[PDB]
Amino acid sequence: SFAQYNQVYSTDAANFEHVDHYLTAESWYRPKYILKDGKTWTQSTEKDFRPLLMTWWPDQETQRQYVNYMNAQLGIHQTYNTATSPLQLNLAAQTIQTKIEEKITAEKNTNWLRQTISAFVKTQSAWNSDSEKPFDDHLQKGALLYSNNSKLTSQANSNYRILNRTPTNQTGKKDPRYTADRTIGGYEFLLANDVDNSNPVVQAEQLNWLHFLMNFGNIYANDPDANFDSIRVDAVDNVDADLLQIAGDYLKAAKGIHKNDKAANDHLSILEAWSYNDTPYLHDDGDNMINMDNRLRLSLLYSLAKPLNQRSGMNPLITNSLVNRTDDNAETAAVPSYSFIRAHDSEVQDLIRDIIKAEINPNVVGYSFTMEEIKKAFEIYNKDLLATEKKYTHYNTALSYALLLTNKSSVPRVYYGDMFTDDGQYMAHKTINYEAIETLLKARIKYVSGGQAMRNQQVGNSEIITSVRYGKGALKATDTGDRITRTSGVVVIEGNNPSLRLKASDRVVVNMGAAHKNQAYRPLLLTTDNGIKAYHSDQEAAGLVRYTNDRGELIFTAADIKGYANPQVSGYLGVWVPVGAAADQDVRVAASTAPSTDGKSVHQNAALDSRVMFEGFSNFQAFATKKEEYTNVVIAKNVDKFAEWGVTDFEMAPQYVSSTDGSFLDSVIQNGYAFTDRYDLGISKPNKYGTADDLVKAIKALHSKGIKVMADWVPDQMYALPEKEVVTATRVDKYGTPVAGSQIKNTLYVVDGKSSGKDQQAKYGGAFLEELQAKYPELFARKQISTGVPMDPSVKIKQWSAKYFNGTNILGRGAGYVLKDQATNTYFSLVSDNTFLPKSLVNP
Ligand SMILES: [Ca+2]
Repeated sequence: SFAQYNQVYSTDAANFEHVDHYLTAESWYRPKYILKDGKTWTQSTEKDFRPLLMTWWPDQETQRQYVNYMNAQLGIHQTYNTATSPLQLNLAAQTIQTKIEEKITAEKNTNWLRQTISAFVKTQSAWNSDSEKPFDDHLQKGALLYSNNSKLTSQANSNYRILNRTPTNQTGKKDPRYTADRTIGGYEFLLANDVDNSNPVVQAEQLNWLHFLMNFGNIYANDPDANFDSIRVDAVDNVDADLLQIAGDYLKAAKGIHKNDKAANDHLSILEAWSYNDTPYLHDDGDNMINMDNRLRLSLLYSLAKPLNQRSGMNPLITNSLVNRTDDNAETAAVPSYSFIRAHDSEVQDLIRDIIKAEINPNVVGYSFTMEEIKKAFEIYNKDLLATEKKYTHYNTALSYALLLTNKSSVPRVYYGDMFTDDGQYMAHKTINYEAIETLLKARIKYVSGGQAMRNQQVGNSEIITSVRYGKGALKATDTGDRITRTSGVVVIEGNNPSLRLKASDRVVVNMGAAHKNQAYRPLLLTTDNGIKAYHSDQEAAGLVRYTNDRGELIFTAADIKGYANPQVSGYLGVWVPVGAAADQDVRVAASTAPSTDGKSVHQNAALDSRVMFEGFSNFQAFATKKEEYTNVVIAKNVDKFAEWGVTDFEMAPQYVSSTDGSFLDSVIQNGYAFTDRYDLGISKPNKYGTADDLVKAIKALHSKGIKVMADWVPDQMYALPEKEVVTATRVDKYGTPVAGSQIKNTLYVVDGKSSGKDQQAKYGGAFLEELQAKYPELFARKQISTGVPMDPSVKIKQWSAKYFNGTNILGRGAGYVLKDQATNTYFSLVSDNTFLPKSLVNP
């Protein structure tokens, strides 16, 4: 009869390991007595906690499963089938308790018991991911949505959790103005703990953090020179779009970006917003930041980079873009944008997924790779980059960069991993395209200016495109300009088919513009049998001069243009520049301080086009071995290169210390997107890129060359929060819709949902709001679109908890982990006025 001894020492909450006054399958508790060393019933002390599952079970079948399991762990030989009597099971459990206590004494610890109990727990369906099925296509197989109104978990109640309020669906109804993306333009649950960005208190906290990032130097190091200048908005299509008005309002109120282009261009901030509706929405919102040109990205991808037999026609390079470049003669383009072909995730982690799925692990889930899978995949990927026939990696990267780097009316963004290997130490190894890219970047400072014309010509058995910049001061082909128009401008010629052959009578006649009659040109880049040859000066290309005729036309023939197939080129690339630019010729233009008057902040004119963004990291960089390999230490050492390349905006990796849970790629390669503490920029320990002091130094080094530095602002989610919390939860898909056939619907669930209360969030959270409301009261007077109300700065978030989150990815804890009385279907509880405990533990 152990029931008397094992009864609870008392009903005080302090006697149990509870979470918000609920018990869980893994809760331990203090009994009245302990069977010391298996032999002597002895009054417990405060240290004498033991698992609830040693003395209590939720039903007879769970007691059987516990006995059979613990017998196997403890070398007790008997197993019990379903016909076993209640008596046999109770005796067996008491025998088990006996052995447990001999073993606690012999081994001087209870950690072993912690481990066997937790392992037992995970064998039960009600306590593992089996009761969290069916799964759905969320990246981590499912989400849990926290209930707004629940008497069981009133501390996690909310009046908000307004979901899927993307730019397209900001008002809860698809916007009728934007029709190129017919969906609702994104979805609320992406990864990990999903932050409730419709909560006005959470919105003020995202503004606090934005302000922190943009005064990072002032706040952390007292150095007005180590501040981030601009931001990237991460995962726009997964958060409430009110944040876009908040960040734009902040840029305007704090930095004056709406006053003149000099101010806007010193703080040029971008969105990562993939819906086609996001660009026109951002334009109507005031061009307070710029978005990607996703159409053009797709055209470069399918016209140039795809496997030969999947490759489209070339005309989309001209017309399938935010800007039709057939004839782009505008002083200011209709909408600003940035343009890229690959980014740290886009067309990098997808290709690693393709490799693993095809050759290594065919059941890999989403991008939840292991480090071992990644390393094996890189063996296959790095070979493929060097081959002429590529199975998995991009073709024609140089052709894509020649268009990106000469196009008018978009800021190009160069991806770090197109110049340096995607894996390996920062900047330690150059790709085979590094030299072609660097030559384009340097020629771009010197030659790329004026209006643009693109032509598509069908020739021989295929087609080419030609792309011309007329030179600084000539927006149209008829403009004559002056001396510097004459020595600037560029022509790019491309084909995308290696069997391209011209007839003997074919000509590609290219109008260079009226500044360029009767003139010597020389090659910048030519395709060759094995690669691409780069010419770094007029002299280096001295045997290869050609001329324009009376009319300002260069004319090309079969002798110049044919299709090749080599590691760099599948098709054709030729680029020519006018002879005789001075060594330091620079055709870029600085922004004006004249006041803006069109109601837009950022303007796609010659000053914005003079800019180049560099996305300065790869997800798959190796981990540093020593101080000198840290990314931020290496950026500071090589700041001269970025300036030589004309980089004007350096997009650094998010700098938050990474969590290490491994539940998704970001927290396996620790890029900085999966983090527990938003304000921990290499402060508590190094991030992947160095210490907070290395970050300070890289930002100062970039500033000493006039280069602006972008903070990646990541409001969508947080990972691996250290403290447990009980919520009332429903299994939902990535939009928040309840999953059909699930067992978890308004049922209690223990999430990892609170931050420590003692980290950088606790020090800075809400710390600037008083100052922000004094200096910029207009930020706080907007009534935000999704909620209809202003931000609410009256509460500081020093500790995150479930009330500020929409939900979480499913955790594999099971539908029944919070314990219940099966007889009455009522949760056990330790709240003092309302205590409800297993009867056999309080009244044996
Ligand atoms: Ca979200």
